Amino acid sequence: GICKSSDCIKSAARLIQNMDATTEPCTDFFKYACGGWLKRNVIPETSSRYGNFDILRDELEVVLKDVLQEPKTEDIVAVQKAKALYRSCINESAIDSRGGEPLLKLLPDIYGWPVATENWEQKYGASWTAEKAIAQLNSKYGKKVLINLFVGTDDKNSVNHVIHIDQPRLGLPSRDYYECTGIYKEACTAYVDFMISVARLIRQEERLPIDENQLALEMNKVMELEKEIANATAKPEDRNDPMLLYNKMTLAQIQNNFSLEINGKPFSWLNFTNEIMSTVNISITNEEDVVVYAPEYLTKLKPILTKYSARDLQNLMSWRFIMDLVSSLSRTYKESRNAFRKALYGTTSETATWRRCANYVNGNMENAVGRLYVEAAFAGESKHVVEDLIAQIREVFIQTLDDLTWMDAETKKRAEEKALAIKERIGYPDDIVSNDNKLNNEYLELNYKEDEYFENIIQNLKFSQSKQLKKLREKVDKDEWISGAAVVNAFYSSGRNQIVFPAGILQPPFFSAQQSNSLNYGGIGMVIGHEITHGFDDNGRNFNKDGDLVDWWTQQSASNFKEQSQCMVYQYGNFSWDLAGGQHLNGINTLGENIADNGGLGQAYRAYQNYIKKNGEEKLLPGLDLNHKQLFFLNFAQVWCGTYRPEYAVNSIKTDVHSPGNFRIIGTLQNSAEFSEAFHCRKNSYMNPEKKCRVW
Ligand SMILES: CC(C)C[C@H](NP(=O)(O)O[C@@H]1O[C@@H](C)[C@H](O)[C@@H](O)[C@H]1O)C(=O)N[C@@H](Cc1c[nH]c2ccccc12)C(=O)O
Ligand SMILES: *[C@@H]1O[C@H](CO)[C@@H](O)[C@H](O)[C@H]1NC(C)=O
Ligand SMILES: *[C@@H]1O[C@H](CO)[C@@H](O)[C@H](O)[C@H]1NC(C)=O
Ligand SMILES: *[C@@H]1O[C@H](CO)[C@@H](O)[C@H](O)[C@H]1NC(C)=O
Ligand SMILES: [Zn+2]
Repeated sequence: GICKSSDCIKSAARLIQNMDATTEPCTDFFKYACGGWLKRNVIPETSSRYGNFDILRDELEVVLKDVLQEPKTEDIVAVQKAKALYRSCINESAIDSRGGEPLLKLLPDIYGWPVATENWEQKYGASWTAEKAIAQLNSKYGKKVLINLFVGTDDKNSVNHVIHIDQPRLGLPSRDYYECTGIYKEACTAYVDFMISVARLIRQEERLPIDENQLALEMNKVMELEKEIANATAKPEDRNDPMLLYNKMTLAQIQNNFSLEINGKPFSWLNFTNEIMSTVNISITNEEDVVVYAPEYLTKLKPILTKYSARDLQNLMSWRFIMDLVSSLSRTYKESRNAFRKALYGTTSETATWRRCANYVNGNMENAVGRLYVEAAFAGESKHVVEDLIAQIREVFIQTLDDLTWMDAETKKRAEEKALAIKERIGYPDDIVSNDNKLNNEYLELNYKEDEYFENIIQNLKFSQSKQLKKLREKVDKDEWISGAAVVNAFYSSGRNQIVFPAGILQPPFFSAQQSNSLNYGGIGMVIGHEITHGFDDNGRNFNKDGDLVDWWTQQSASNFKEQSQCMVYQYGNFSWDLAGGQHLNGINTLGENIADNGGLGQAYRAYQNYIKKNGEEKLLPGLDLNHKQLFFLNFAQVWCGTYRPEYAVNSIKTDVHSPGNFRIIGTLQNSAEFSEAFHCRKNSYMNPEKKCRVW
């Protein structure tokens, strides 16, 4: 009664080669599940992290390279553009011959970069204004510095867009890096050195004198500036309640409550907003509704900015944009980023050009690239099987509502309502393959020159920003997908209340219409449950069936949610990560993801049990002395096999809201009675603690 098919032997060999049977499953399931893989692999010099997900990404890029590198006579314009963009990106000779020339041409359009400019105050300082300079970078290039103003979906009215004001991203991975000592010292040093290196290259190219001390003096001041801005930003832990972050105010209330004086101005929120919106010829009055996500940051900002000159501010502002462009310039410019990237990612080399390029055009033309990808690698008949798995897991979610003792009937009803309303998106939107007109029109305004990569990326920046700003008065498009098809990942959108499973993730180990169901439910089944459960985590639970930020929880049920969640906050907060130097994970920042993991795996298991009851046991896999309940958990764990570079581990423990793969495995299985039952784990064995967390 052993399956001897090609498909069964492929998956069995993979499972067998990845696992380490010499490790007791109940002592450490990550080692048991991934030990074979760990011993065989070493993180590539160009990778920050390596494992199942990254391997799948590398493989998807091979497909992209295959479909983009060769022109085909019957290619529609949309496809011709993606290939021309790809070609401009991989032509390093053409790029290298241009030096930093394309950047130099750009500088005057962003008020320059003081350090690499002679007499900046006379040239730009004369007509300079915080409102114009910040707006220029924001509206033409998408670079949000000092004050992040953007057009997005109204948290409280899903169908509309509204202007949002929030704190900006930083040059370093997170606000923590700015302590600049111990584990962060090399990063801060490399960052300032990086600033200095680029300023030096620009000066040498522009034929300007180079005073090393002056370069150091100016760049250290931008670091001093950003340190203050970093310290002023609110921690992620204080931004995890959607209800509290949402503060709708009029531009008048903003001008009144959040005064700012820069370079002796004062700051005009109306002028700043219009300097931005004018790009799309949209006028704003002081009566305009704005959602402020960082009122405290704006408040703390006032005293900070008065201590700095227009020159200091612009040195940081242009730097933040320039650091993102340097890798699109000649080799000399590319090399200046070496120490910085090693400090942040641990990588000693850049990823292959063709891979960075495939990724770049996939990210900028997701529908065009998605179309080629699915035609080359996705079997349309998979969509149906997946549709069915989703129907099954959604059902299991609803059924489980009855067993949950911590919620009252009224709240369970609304939870059921929300669950039923979840809209699924599987594989790719049929339109990208069947509607050539629409696909072409999406890229109509884009015209790529094969020998001008830099001009091409700048055009994409302007186009994407214009497209975004133009949405202010428009309604949110219902049929719009939140992800391209050639992506190895899955998502959940609170505002649209939808789950998306791109074609890129509908492949082994996650799914295959031909692999054993235990594997399917353990992989993609768990993924579907993860996404659905996001609609009910510490963030998602705050949004209703239509994606509106509104409370549908009774005070008691809301209170019980936090109590049940707290168990996971402490559980994960207690895991110490060796790669990150023994630091503990952030149980609060990873809460949502941990809830999704734990809820999702149980939901998938429940669904698998339903499948077995209704269909009977499956033929076992050859070479594995494990039954299907055990294979279910083995596959789930192998989805997460992987490892991290120390430098990137220090980065991800701060920036990744997901727990590292090994802890996603250990944490989830520790809370699973089904797992311990499947592997006969003794009580209190490492993988089977008496105390188990559970929310969904
Ligand atoms: C269950 C898994 C298949 C999908 C699941 N996606 P999900 O958490 O819904 O969503 C992800 O994280 C969110 C915080 C962001 O808002 C999303 O845009 C998305 O990046 C996840 O753990 N994604 C992780 C793991 C992962 C997916 N693709 C990867 C590629 C490389 C490395 C890791 C990954 C991530 O995005 O990191
Ligand atoms: C790269 O660009 C240069 C300059 O335009 C050109 O001579 C060369 O043909 C291009 N190489 C390829 C492979 O297209
Ligand atoms: C913004 O204010 C400046 C004065 O600093 C003015 O020159 C400019 O025209 C104003 N822009 C808009 C869009 O009102
Ligand atoms: C670790 O778990 C204990 C037990 O509940 C908890 O009291 C403590 O706060 C946790 N520590 C962290 C860092 O989460
Ligand atoms: Zn998630």
